[PDB]
Amino acid sequence: ELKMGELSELLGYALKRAQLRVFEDFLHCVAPVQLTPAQFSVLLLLDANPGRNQTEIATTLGILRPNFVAMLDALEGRGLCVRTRSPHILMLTDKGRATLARAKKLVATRHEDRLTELLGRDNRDALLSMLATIAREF
Amino acid sequence: ELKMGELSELLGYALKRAQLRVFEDFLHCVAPVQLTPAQFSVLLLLDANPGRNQTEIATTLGILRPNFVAMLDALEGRGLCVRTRILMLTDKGRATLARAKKLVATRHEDRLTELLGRDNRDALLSMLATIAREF
Ligand SMILES: CC(C)(COP(=O)(O)OP(=O)(O)OC[C@H]1O[C@@H](n2cnc3c(N)ncnc32)[C@H](O)[C@@H]1OP(=O)(O)O)[C@@H](O)C(=O)NCCC(=O)NCCSC(=O)/C=C/c1ccc(O)cc1
Ligand SMILES: CC(C)(COP(=O)(O)OP(=O)(O)OC[C@H]1O[C@@H](n2cnc3c(N)ncnc32)[C@H](O)[C@@H]1OP(=O)(O)O)[C@@H](O)C(=O)NCCC(=O)NCCSC(=O)/C=C/c1ccc(O)cc1
Repeated sequence: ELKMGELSELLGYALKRAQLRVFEDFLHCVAPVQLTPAQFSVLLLLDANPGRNQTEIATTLGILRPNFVAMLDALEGRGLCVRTRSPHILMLTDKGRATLARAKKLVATRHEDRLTELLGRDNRDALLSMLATIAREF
Repeated sequence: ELKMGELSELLGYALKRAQLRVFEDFLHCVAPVQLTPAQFSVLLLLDANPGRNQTEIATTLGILRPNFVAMLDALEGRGLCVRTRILMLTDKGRATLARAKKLVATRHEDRLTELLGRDNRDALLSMLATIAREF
């Protein structure tokens, strides 16, 4: 299937392929603490925004209800966060906080730094901006 | 949640959010012919590379084998392609592909390009291709 036709001129294709490659690298770099990007993002949102419910987290990360529930089942079964009553709030446990701190360090040092070096600082920044604009306005 | 911490400065996160929004718009625009992005891309590669096999289509698209087998069962069951002793587009496949390509270019990709600069769009395309190729 060597000829790409219009695929190699379509932004969505290139976006998807880049997204896939970055995920695969994330997974390898963060493997010592066994997080997917979404797992990492959730823990990271929980630690930065305590006392939020399961809906605020899922909606902020564009994850659908039954998908979010399944992912909470995994995180909670691993002892990384807890579901706990609202006067359905979510809290990191100590184990959560510890795996998160380690993950942040692997992500920055091992994964993000290499992507920035590949791209260069100006490109990286213009890329991040254009991506943010697609997400926000497209 | 509202504080985004490091998420808002991480490349992969922005990449994923951008990808999601683009896929969602694609689905909306190509909806008269009922194709996901990967379905379109499989039909397109088959059309452009007649006589190549399952495994080469899948590996060029970065699709694993059992996922690929499942997507061919759907495409074959819709009468869009046939497994024959290799993969072949049917006439109905070629007709839906042609229609799709138009909807993609006119309603979807054109709008994306207009949002960004024409120049910013070309540079985005090229940076994404670099990530896919080299990272
Ligand atoms: C490509 C696959 C084989 C099919 O994707 P799809 O055509 O969008 O099909 P679906 O989204 O309907 O279903 C995929 C699976 O996710 C499942 N799924 C559904 N929602 C749920 C749920 N809420 N909970 C859990 N499971 C669920 C779904 O049921 C299904 O599993 P299964 O039913 O067991 O076969 C996909 O599953 C996959 O393996 N992706 C990983 C690799 C990959 O994406 N490679 C790139 C392919 S090429 C490409 O994306 C092109 C993009 C493009 C973009 C823009 C353009 O202009 C041009 C091109
Ligand atoms: C976020 C979910 C809920 C969980 O993803 P995951 O943590 O990677 O976990 P899994 O890969 O183990 O997927 C769990 C289930 O989804 C299935 N799935 C799902 N897409 C498929 C498929 N294309 N084919 C085949 N099976 C599938 C998958 O097989 C499985 O189903 P099941 O076996 O029945 O429990 C995901 O499934 C989902 O619902 N939607 C994708 C929407 C979404 O990505 N929103 C953004 C979340 S935030 C984010 O991604 C951040 C990235 C980031 C990047 C870099 C950074 O530095 C920082 C952050």
